[PDB]
Amino acid sequence: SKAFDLVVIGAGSGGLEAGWNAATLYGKRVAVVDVQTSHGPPFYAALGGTCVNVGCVPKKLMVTGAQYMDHLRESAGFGWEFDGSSVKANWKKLIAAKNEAVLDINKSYEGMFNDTEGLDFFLGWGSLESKNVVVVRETADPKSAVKERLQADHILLATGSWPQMPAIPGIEHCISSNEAFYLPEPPRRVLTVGGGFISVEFAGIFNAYKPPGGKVTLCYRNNLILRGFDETIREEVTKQLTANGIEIMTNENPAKVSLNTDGSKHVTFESGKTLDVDVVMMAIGRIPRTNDLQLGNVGVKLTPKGGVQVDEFSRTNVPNIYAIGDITDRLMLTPVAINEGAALVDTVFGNKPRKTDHTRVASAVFSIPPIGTCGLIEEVAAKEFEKVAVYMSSFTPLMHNISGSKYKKFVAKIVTNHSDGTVLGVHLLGDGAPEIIQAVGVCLRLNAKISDFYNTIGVHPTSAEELCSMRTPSYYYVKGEKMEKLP
Amino acid sequence: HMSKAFDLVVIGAGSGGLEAGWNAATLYGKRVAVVDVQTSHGPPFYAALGGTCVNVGCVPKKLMVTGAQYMDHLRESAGFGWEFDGSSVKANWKKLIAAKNEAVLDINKSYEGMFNDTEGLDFFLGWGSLESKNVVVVRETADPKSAVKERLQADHILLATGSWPQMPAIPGIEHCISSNEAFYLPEPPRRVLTVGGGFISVEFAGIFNAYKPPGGKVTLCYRNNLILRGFDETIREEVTKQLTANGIEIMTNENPAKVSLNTDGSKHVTFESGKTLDVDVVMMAIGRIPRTNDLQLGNVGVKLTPKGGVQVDEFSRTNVPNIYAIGDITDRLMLTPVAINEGAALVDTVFGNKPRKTDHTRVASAVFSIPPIGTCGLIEEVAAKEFEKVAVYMSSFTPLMHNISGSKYKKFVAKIVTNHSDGTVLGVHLLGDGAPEIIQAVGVCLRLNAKISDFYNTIGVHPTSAEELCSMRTPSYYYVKGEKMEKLP
Ligand SMILES: Cc1cc2nc3c(=O)[nH]c(=O)nc-3n(C[C@H](O)[C@H](O)[C@H](O)COP(=O)(O)OP(=O)(O)OC[C@H]3O[C@@H](n4cnc5c(N)ncnc54)[C@H](O)[C@@H]3O)c2cc1C
Ligand SMILES: Cc1cc2nc3c(=O)[nH]c(=O)nc-3n(C[C@H](O)[C@H](O)[C@H](O)COP(=O)(O)OP(=O)(O)OC[C@H]3O[C@@H](n4cnc5c(N)ncnc54)[C@H](O)[C@@H]3O)c2cc1C
Ligand SMILES: [Br-]
Ligand SMILES: [Br-]
Ligand SMILES: [Br-]
Ligand code: NA
Repeated sequence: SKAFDLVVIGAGSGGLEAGWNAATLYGKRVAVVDVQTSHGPPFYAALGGTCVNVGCVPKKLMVTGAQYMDHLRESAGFGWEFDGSSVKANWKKLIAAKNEAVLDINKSYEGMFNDTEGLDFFLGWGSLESKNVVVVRETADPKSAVKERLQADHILLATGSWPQMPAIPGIEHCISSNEAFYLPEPPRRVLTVGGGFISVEFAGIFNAYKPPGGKVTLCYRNNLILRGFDETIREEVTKQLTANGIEIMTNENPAKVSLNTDGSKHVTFESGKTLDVDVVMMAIGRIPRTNDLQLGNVGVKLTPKGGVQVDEFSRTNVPNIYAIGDITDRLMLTPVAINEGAALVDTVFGNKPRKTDHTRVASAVFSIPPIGTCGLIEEVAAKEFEKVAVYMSSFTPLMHNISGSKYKKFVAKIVTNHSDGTVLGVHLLGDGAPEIIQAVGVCLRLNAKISDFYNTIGVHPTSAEELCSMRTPSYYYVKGEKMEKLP
Repeated sequence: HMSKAFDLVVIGAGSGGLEAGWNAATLYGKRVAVVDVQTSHGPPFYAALGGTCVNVGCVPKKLMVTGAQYMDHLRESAGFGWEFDGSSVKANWKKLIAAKNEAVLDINKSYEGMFNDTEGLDFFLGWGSLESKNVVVVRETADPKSAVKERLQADHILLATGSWPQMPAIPGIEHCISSNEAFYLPEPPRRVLTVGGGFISVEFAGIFNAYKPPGGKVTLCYRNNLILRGFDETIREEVTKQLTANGIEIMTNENPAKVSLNTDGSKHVTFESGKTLDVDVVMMAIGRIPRTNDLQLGNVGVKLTPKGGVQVDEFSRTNVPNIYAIGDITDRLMLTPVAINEGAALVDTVFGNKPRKTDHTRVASAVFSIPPIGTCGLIEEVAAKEFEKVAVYMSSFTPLMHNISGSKYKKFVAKIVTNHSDGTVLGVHLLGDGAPEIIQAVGVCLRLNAKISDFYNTIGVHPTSAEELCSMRTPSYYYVKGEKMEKLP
């Protein structure tokens, strides 16, 4: 039995930021619990969190790998010649390189714990025994053997989220992104289920690494993928994914999955349509990971949606117990979880309360081609402001007229409060969009106006300079209604 | 045949001249004439309708750098599992140039159509010069004795003829080319010396290095100790290493003294040190000078600076009331978006009743080296001369993807330079893939007087290189009244 200022359940993005800051900045005594010291089966996430182990870090590596299918083809337009029939994509090599990079990060976090005063790692499953006692056990079963009892002045819940699996017959024959990271072979035919960024990103990954004769299908239960993103970009990325060979089935939803005699999967949709694939990857959502924590022992209140309820300072209803990151079911992004954890520790252990700003958070989708975005989409702005202007620029860049990928239109949109020119949102589709958007996130914190963008001198030639060339709105929303001219 | 009269006559249909001309005609209803020497790209005069950027500048060079980047992509693809017959790879320079030529010519034709279509915006082909305060003469050649094609009466005259490569007066200079000729080489050189330490030499070194035939070698020489003067010194040193790591030989403290032809027709370069180098092409890229000689400025008394540019005030006005100058002819910042900004500001002031001067500070710009540079604002040694206390925030590391690609020499560098007395960001300097795209919105930030805390409070986009700009809270080191030191005293 051991005594700590702060015990963190979950060695993830937010949990490690909070623990390291509490220990090194404020000299506190910190314990951090996670169920696994390195990535992969059986529990997938591990020391470092979901992003490090089965998330942003490995998927970005795999999307980078998938982009070479485009680079090799497009090199031809610039004079590069080689034997195209000799090209093959070695998925096993990709997975091995990704595994080595992730494991290196796991080991680095191990040394961090070993090297840092007041920062201790405990392996196992943490749950709430009492208001000031975290118990660590051998498995997720609350009856498994106690390994540690950690008394804590402060408890931080930071267990992240988990893939949501729909309650359909045969759901057990589907995988999630967790298993996709470790497939022994690239699937020849795969269905990715869902319209969100994980489904879209993995569609592009599988599309590049598929063996000859392969086919990637993405299905989504409503009419247009990537809800919550700019509508122009949702339509365009649909078009550009299709142009690269991915089939988009909208208004379709699996009703059941069954096993074929050859090991493949027979999917039946609610519409009656059927599809045989080697892999069905469910990517319909991620839900807060709250079940193993025994929040009923202490009475931590959940929201109707299942997140741990928190105030703006990450405090639960139970004094001394806090929650940050995906478990609060708000913005499920690693930099947000990090920011929340740092704000929390500054509030609790320093003399300055700090709350995370969840507006104007820049983010990206590493689709091929990718999305970068920060701030409000125009239909959300139109409900908040009487007068909204949308500035739009959309064209295929010169290099893709030469590369032969003429379908790769770059889209740049700026959404303003037309009453005073304030930029409310910026939405980008095309090569470089995640890099372009970062400093736009800084601009939105300086209450940048559209005229601040267009009076800035461009860097030429770039895609980004499009953001500084838009003077005249393409159209407007007045009292919520879209119109080409002001009334 | 009668002369034609205009509110504004623009000499030079380039980046700045076309912005001014189009804006005056379409925004303010003025009658505009624009003069250029050629309607499409290439020899004999290289620049043409559209300007130096369009024809023999930013636009073609970026396409060629993009082509050159595939040498890296093809090799780096193997770390991610891509397999193909490496022995079959060839870089076909003739296809690259043919593709570039067709793209540039498409732009030429579209500008041709703009003039045909637009009321009050007329194009005249030939060589423009100043005869008097209100008459521009258009002649068949740069020779002021050549035949007169038109006389253009002008209430206002805009000088926007750009710049031209400078060639040193060494024996055998006739055996050398400039970037103009580089854009049209029939074959890629097996061995090439690029002379100069500035961005054009560095960028062409990268292009030639990727398209060189078997057994080729690219050498860049520079007469001083470190290439890319004016850029961040950490980045100057790193780009030197990364060019070297991709097989480019960088000769610093070396300068050609003479060039002669070997008996096989290759170029024998003797440096001032007595070193010798045999190459197939010597490309001089030691500077560009403003194109003033052919304008006959003596006819009206337009003053030049000691340097040679047309002297202008902050509003682009020469010492002659109704004669203005913008762009490279003013021999200042030679960048296409600065020329465009100056043109638009001038026209808003003269014809729009909305006076405006171009801000020449905090201009974002790029070098399309491999890998590239993006920068905006002051380098730290300049800031330390002006500010009592300067802080430097610095992140440098090989990104994870290049530990898998095999190009471990590709360190990404991000530096923020601040006035530490109040946190204001004075400059941001980037080296690495995507740096020119990242830096653009940084330029908007500096125009808004962003402080380091504005960057640090912004939540990162992960995983990106750009997010390093939003993760730096503690200075790596300082300058205190000019003196570099890890810690404040
Ligand atoms: C495929 C995929 C791709 C993503 N890509 C991106 C991206 O590009 N950018 C981005 O910003 N975000 C991305 N995300 C989201 C990002 O991964 C999460 O937002 C982030 O990891 C959440 O941080 P956190 O601190 O809430 O928890 P996590 O980082 O998930 O860490 C929670 C930890 O808790 C441990 N744990 C759980 N229960 C217990 C328990 N009872 N006891 C002990 N330990 C426990 C888990 O093992 C895990 O290590 C991606 C997610 C996925 C699934
Ligand atoms: C190799 C190279 C690469 C470059 N890359 C970049 C880059 O990536 N980014 C960037 O921002 N800048 C770049 N530049 C610089 C950019 O090209 C110039 O800054 C910009 O074009 C200058 O614009 P301007 O309006 O001053 O003149 P220009 O665009 O040069 O136009 C001047 C025009 O005047 C014409 N002309 C000259 N004399 C006469 C006359 N007597 N009568 C009639 N017409 C005449 C010329 O034919 C020419 O078309 C590059 C330059 C070079 C050489
Ligand atoms: Br929808
Ligand atoms: Br060739
Ligand atoms: Br700060
Ligand atoms: Na769905």
